[PDB]
Amino acid sequence: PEMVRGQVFDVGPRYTNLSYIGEGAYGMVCSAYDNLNKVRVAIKKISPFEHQTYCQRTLREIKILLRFRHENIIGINDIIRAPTIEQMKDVYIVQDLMETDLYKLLKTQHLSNDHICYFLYQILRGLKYIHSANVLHRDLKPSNLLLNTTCDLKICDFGLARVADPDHDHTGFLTEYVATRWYRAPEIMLNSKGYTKSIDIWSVGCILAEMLSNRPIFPGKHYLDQLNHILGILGSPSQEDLNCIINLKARNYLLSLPHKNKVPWNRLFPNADSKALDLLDKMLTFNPHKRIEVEQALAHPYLEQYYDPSDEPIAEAPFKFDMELDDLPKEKLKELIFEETARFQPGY
Ligand SMILES: Nc1ncnc2c1ncn2[C@@H]1O[C@H](COP(=O)(O)OP(=O)(O)OP(=O)(O)O)[C@@H](O)[C@H]1O
Ligand SMILES: [Mg+2]
Ligand SMILES: [Mg+2]
Repeated sequence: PEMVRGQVFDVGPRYTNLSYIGEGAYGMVCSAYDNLNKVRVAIKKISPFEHQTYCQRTLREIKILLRFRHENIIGINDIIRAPTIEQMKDVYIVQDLMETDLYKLLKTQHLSNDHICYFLYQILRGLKYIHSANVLHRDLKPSNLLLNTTCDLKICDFGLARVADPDHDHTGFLTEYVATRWYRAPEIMLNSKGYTKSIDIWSVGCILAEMLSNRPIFPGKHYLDQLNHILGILGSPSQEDLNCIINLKARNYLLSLPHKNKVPWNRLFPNADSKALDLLDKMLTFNPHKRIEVEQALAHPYLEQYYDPSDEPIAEAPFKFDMELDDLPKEKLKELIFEETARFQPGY
């Protein structure tokens, strides 16, 4: 069985002449040649079975990617694992090979206004499909946007995704959270569990800001510093926005801060297109109820060259309830993984 820089990477016979691409907390990524389809592919080795949290993440991502089918969301082409639950220790997920991700591209390339427009259009086209299936991604960020050599963009990484549950979104002040700090909406820090669609629109607004300047807009170093960063640019929230925060601890914290005025986006991004800044402002709205939703953003004048709602499809089959994964022991989650991957086994 083939090896790759340290650990075994066992995907023959079909996938051959492999090459290292990257690591994880509990897997690794290589490219490989696909002998049936005669193309190179990406293969992610996942070893999650020792750890309940990992099993959850892996199950969630497999179940979601297998039921989604959209041009701007990464598909699973194949899944390689042992034929029995006893012998299954690792799972390999085969996907289209993407040239790069938006994080890597932005460390070295300036994007033209045309590219920023086209990438934003594709991110919102894919997000329309995701929200239409009642799913929230929760971890949108440049490293989770894959790009190929012709600038097709696919959203990936649904490890933290959840079914939307707006009725149960409210929580206390400074409650712990999982997703990537620089792209987290202000309400996550204040009074939200991140169970509504508006948290993904905030992360897209942070990604747009980062495409315009090649630097994260709110690069907080930690938890309430992230909010300081936000308020330093957006200004103090209005009375109407604070009246929407009933939790006294979060309300009082905001009232304790010195007043700050808005820094105009054109002061921050003097080369940006004025239409892009108008859309940025609407995605980076403090009040999640006033923040633009995905279909409104697709309709914004900035995207008028690409906008066509008949070519912006929605899901056939929404998730009604969350995967009951809290919750399940490792052993049950391994069995659901084995079951969800069965369709890829020889014969069948
Ligand atoms: N389909 C793919 N094609 C090419 N590279 C990929 C693909 N999926 C991931 N990668 C890359 O392989 C390396 C490690 O993968 P990465 O862990 O970032 O993927 P992910 O879906 O974001 O999962 P994770 O939850 O581990 O971040 C990174 O450099 C990443 O950009
Ligand atoms: Mg990722
Ligand atoms: Mg088309």
